[PDB]
Amino acid sequence: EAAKKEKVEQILAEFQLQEEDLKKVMRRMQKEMDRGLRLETHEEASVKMLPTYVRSTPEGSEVGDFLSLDLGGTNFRVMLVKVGEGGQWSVKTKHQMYSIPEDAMTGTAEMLFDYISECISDFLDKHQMKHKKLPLGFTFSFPNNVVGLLRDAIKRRGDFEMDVVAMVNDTVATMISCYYEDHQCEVGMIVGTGCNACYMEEMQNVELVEGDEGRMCVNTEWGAFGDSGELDEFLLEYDRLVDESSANPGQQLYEKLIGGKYMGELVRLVLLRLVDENLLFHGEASEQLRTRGAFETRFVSQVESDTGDRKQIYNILSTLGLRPSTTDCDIVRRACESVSTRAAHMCSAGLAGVINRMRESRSEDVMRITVGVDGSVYKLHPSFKERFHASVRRLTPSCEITFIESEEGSGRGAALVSAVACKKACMLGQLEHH
Ligand SMILES: CS(=O)(=O)c1ccc([C@@H](CC2CCCC2)C(=O)Nc2nccs2)cc1
Ligand SMILES: OC[C@H]1O[C@H](O)[C@H](O)[C@@H](O)[C@@H]1O
Repeated sequence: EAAKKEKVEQILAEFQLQEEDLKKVMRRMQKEMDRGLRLETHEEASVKMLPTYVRSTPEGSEVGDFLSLDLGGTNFRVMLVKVGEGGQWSVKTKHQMYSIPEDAMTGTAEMLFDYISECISDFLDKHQMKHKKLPLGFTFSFPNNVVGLLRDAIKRRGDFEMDVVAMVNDTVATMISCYYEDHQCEVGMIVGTGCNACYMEEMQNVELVEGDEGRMCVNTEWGAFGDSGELDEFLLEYDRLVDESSANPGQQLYEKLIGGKYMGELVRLVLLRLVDENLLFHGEASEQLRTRGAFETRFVSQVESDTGDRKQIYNILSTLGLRPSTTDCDIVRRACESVSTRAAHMCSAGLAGVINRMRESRSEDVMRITVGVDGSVYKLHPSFKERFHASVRRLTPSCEITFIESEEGSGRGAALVSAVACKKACMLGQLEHH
């Protein structure tokens, strides 16, 4: 009836966050960023603000030739990159795509990397680059760590040497690949399974490094924001439950509000509360619905994609052992919207904090800035992006923000990620042959 509808909305309204609540979160983010950057508070800081050593200017001159290896869904690409400084860097690329033959043995990671190493060997032969002992970086283009696996497989072969360099953080790969397309890109963010951001900070503010001139990318690791109690007043019963059953209770609390790792589980616990109150599924949950992890984050995106006929919603609930009414389906859609909208708003406060801080750190007036973004939630969820953009903009009055997602293009954005990875390894003295 009408009382039931009202009660559902009363429960779902606990998820709402007011502009004033988001301004609070935003200022507290700014305060935690300041703490992670300072030598005296770095150890107690929740938000670690890791120096990435990626500078706004070119470094590692010595590295002018390198390999980039792009791992896709089913294929991989080996690319030879040559940087010329005879300008704004002159880049030649030569490449080859490889598919796995059906007869190849790829049952283990070791087996797959044996195959990959063999293709690298062939490629190095075709281009006469074997004796050069080039550095190599990884990139990913998906629809045990790879650096270690490749290093081990190349050693097993014993016919060539390479320096396989450390990867940059995914937020940093995102910033660099987007920077390739738009030089005003100075923020990288990921809203996927996890959530994090990086940005270009003034060297003088990065106390953990030597030097007061220029800018360096800083990896906030902001998923741990709240870990000193900063978010406690916003935590709901569902958040406390998610935290309790997690691998790390008490930690990554900000990430637990936003990330795809937990978003479906939040909705599951909301649905169980509405069931316990006799407001949903005639007050009976299935065995599947009472199972941790059963409501997948992808179901949240799918529910919110429903055209209005509730057919997609029904089919999800059916597979979870339920026989929903039309009202049940609509309540489930509202529960999803509630959880996902909160994730967008919490995320928006963090990015607003970063952006407003940069404007303050630099200001000559209206700050015009490009933010590069990737991740499954940001890209696949039907309305997260729109809600997130609207909220960030409300919180950043004196800024003009352009959001961008990198495209594959000819693979030159990925080449720049690998150039930076290899030149960073050079500068840090990590190359055993360069
Ligand atoms: C204009 S340019 O000359 O082509 C040019 C090429 C690369 C850089 C930077 C990387 C950019 C991507 C995002 C931040 C700036 C760089 O090599 N930083 C490094 N830091 C450590 C090793 S390499 C700057 C200018
Ligand atoms: O994948 C997005 C993010 O997830 C987690 O927060 C990781 O700690 C961080 O390093 C990563 O950038």
